[PDB]
Amino acid sequence: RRQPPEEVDVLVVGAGFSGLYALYRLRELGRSVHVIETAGDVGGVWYWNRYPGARCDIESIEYCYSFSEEVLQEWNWTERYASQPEILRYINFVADKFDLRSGITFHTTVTAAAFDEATNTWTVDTNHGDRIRARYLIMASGQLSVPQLPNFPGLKDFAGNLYHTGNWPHEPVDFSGQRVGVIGTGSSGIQVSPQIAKQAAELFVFQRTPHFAVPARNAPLDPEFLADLKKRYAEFREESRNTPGGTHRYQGPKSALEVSDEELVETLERYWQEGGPDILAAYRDILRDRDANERVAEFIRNKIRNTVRDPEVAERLVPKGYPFGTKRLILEIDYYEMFNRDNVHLVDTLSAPIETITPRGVRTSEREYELDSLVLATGFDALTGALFKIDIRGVGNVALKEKWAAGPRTYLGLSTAGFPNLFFIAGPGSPSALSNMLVSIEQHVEWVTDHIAYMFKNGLTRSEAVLEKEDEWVEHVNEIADETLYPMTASWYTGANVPGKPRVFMLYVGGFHRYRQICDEVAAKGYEGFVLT
Ligand SMILES: Cc1cc2nc3c(=O)[nH]c(=O)nc-3n(C[C@H](O)[C@H](O)[C@H](O)COP(=O)(O)OP(=O)(O)OC[C@H]3O[C@@H](n4cnc5c(N)ncnc54)[C@H](O)[C@@H]3O)c2cc1C
Ligand SMILES: NC(=O)c1ccc[n+]([C@@H]2O[C@H](COP(=O)([O-])OP(=O)(O)OC[C@H]3O[C@@H](n4cnc5c(N)ncnc54)[C@H](OP(=O)(O)O)[C@@H]3O)[C@@H](O)[C@H]2O)c1
Repeated sequence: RRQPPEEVDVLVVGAGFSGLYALYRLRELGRSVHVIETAGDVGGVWYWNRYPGARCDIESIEYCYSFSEEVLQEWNWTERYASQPEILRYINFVADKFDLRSGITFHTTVTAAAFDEATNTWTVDTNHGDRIRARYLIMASGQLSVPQLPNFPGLKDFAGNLYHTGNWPHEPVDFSGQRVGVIGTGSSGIQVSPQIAKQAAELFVFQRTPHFAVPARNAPLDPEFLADLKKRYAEFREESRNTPGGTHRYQGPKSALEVSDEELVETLERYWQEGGPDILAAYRDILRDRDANERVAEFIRNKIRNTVRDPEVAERLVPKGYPFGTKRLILEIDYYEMFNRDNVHLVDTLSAPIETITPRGVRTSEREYELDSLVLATGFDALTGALFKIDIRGVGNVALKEKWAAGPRTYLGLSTAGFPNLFFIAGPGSPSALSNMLVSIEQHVEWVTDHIAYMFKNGLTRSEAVLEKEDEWVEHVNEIADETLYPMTASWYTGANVPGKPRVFMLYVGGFHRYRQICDEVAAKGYEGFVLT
């Protein structure tokens, strides 16, 4: 274990994409910097989510770092969408290439942090009894990083084996000959389920609200195409940075309302055969207008009905009650096809709610299911869950957990008034998961670490967001969300999946590009909306 230093210019919490880049860039900027991370090695989500089928939904060529020309030229992606093992190899490659581990303490969880107004510094404690004095504190602790259990009793009475996809065993788990249940059909359950169906004697899929999924159509990556792309890589990334969604997705200029049914069908059919998430921007108003949205959703529901032979089973898979795209769009690989197998069962817990877990399985309001193993694909305590596990204290002993009890309050998502010198990477109040996260994450890490270099350059030692600019930012974030269909639906974006958590859409929806312009204008004017001393 790397004993962490007693004093540092910048402390970083988290060694996933965000944390490693912050460590890297801070080093280049001549600052002392060190990382604390709970896990035994680097990766973040790609270290933790080792469940079979784990795979990215953003193209390998887009979902990657661009800060290093060498890494761009040297690394060879192999598939349209990178599997978890492949991305963890990439992360390991990058960590090795810049000697990053020497600046990280592993197996160590930060527990508390308190700002000292006398010294303009943070003092940060860990579960190993370490205390670290840092002038700046960068929370790179994730968006989807605290596993959430589902809300029913009897979990600790189950006699069989119990798993969560976000805390998956390090060695392959063997489901051979078993009766297996999976609870949850978001992207984790959609990915892990077809893999388990290949080992288990019987698989029970416990669905509540159906999520919309479209075919991935993964494929080998052409090494022609790659070597070619490599010739203009820095240029291609810059094209992805100047978009709402951080990828080469085509921005459809028309309205899903202006077009005829025939042109609607033909256009959606070509996104469907191509595969991938780009259908989300097929028409400009899919996320803005309920009647627009509904023509798309209805096309997708019919595609779903047509994938499964038994029509009672197919109708059970059709998403109902919320607009298309307002929960995260999922990419599926042999998920729908799966339900055509003899040994796979769709359990509709909308009609038959789960009452309790029992020693032998799952009780709904209609019957009991006997199981040997149970897999929880029940998601995460998103965006705030990880910060809330740490006792973070601002000016006048204000707890972050209390100040944000009605939902997260930030200027630009980057900082919160009352908490000087503290930064969140790609979290609430910013574009975050509504963009290619590597483009969200690089922008934030660049902006924060520039900011810090600006502070040190100019002999300043305290950076704090102006409370009024915060409040105006929060209202702004809420106002632009309320022009979309996003706040209409219960998802983890809204916090609706953690019992008692306030239901407020937590993300900036105006697009990465515009958000980035705003941050650039701010930093240009000497960090307008911050007070520096
Ligand atoms: C399974 C999965 C697949 C994903 N696929 C996509 C994809 O399709 N497209 C996309 O753009 N992004 C996707 N993401 C979202 C993902 O959050 C981002 O892509 C990116 O990986 C986040 O990187 P990060 O470093 O900011 O956070 P993380 O990868 O979550 O890393 C945070 C790290 O901090 C650690 N940590 C938290 N609290 C503490 C503490 N108190 N003390 C010490 N350490 C702590 C955690 O152990 C974790 O290792 C996916 C998320 C998941 C869960
Ligand atoms: N390739 C990828 O892109 C990929 C893969 C995995 C994860 N991720 C990222 O992580 C986010 C979370 O993915 P996720 O699938 O882990 O979590 P999720 O999207 O939060 O879905 C959790 C699932 O479990 C269900 N659930 C929760 N509580 C339940 C209960 N008490 N009873 C029955 N069912 C219950 C939810 O049902 P309801 O919807 O009815 O609440 C939903 O089906 C994704 O949206 C994406 O951002 C990405």
